[PDB]
Amino acid sequence: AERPTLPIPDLLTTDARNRIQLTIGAGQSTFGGKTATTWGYNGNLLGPAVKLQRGKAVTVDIYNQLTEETTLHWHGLEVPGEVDGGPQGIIPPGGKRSVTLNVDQPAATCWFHPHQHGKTGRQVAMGLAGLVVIEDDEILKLMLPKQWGIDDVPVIVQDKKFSADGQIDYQLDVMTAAVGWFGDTLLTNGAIYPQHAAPRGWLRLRLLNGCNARSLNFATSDNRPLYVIASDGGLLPEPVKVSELPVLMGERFEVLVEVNDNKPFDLVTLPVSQMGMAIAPFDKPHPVMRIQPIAISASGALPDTLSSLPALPSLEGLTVRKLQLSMDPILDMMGMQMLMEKYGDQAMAGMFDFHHANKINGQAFDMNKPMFAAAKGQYERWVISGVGDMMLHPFHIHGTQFRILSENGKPPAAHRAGWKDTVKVEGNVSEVLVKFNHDAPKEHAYMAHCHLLEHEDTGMMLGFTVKDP
Repeated sequence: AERPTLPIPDLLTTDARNRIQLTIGAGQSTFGGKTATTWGYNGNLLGPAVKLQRGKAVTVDIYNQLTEETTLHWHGLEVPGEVDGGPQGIIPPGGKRSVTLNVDQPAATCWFHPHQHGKTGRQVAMGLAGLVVIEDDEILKLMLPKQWGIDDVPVIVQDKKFSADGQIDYQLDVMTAAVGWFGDTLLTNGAIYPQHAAPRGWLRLRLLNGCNARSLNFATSDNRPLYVIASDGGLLPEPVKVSELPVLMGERFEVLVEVNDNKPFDLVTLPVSQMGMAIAPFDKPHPVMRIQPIAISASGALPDTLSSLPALPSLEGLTVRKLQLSMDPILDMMGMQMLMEKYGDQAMAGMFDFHHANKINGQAFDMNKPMFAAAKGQYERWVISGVGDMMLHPFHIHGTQFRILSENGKPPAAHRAGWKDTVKVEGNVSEVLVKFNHDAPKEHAYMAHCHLLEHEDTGMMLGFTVKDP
């Protein structure tokens, strides 16, 4: 009858021993009345919100209760490579690995997910993702909405496709290696079109695009504005009012939205210009969740000023690193053909071993050979080109929060000008200003890769190390 309520990830903080336990395991979820095998952190699906504090360290004990290897990448955390959880962070099935997270970065919503070599897309599709809520001394002074699960709410948005038996229907084949794995069912914290009761006043949504390959574009059903207050790596200097908010795979934004009177409204996602992603029902605005106003306590506010953003340093004398993304023309031809044959023209609306056909600087990912050594504690200019390549590539660099200088041909939109760990590359060139505060040796290198997961799984990744020059 009624919509399910929005599931709220548990806020998970350290214990008296300053430890946090994460169990990775297989269970069961229900989607549209049909049960499915799913994977989760501390549960059947998705995961908790690990809560960290700047200036404090926590030890996370990770128990892998799957029957296959996995890793745990702390997406957005400025931590050394040894705990970064790239493909070299193997956790054996039935085994346990512990990492120390010594947090030293501004308040932010980050997240965590597998980075198993060649299998990251499958493991995310099966259910593995969690959140990270970093707080500091600055953000709690602001009196933003702060009641977790009431007026401060995480919103993890993901698509899946299921086979007739109800099971998740994941495949890494020549089509998905080209355009990505995408589905026809939209999930919001694991539920289909849930409702969230929100007190009158301001509602804070921590948005995460957790799709393998689908880009999203958030808006409200009645075109009330969203006020962006934070990006991947934390607060903007001041709120940025937008009518729609595109969000790439793996990106987070925090928005405030007004909840007035008592009329419900929807958070929705608007059709995107991305290949494969405008097939019905995604050819039209698609609801994400229903917001239901209520009359309980809430004192959160939208501040005029949020934080201070340092100036972009001088580009003069900085090391420039060039990263050329590419796809084997045969993969582009064959994958495109299969997409068009199956879905037809709508797959372009609004516009052979494939396992190593996606590449950076002419090379599919080689775990034994980091491509370069970056300087610790020094700004570098990284130039990432998708010239000659049709596809969307949200490009993620581990171990940093960087500043976008140029995004795919233009300066970043204001709400994208702050701290980011992902930058858009699509048929043009992006430039980012990056600094690495922590070491990563050859045996636990940082990754830089496309976050369209099927591209990463088929080669579009490089490792790099960081050491004091």
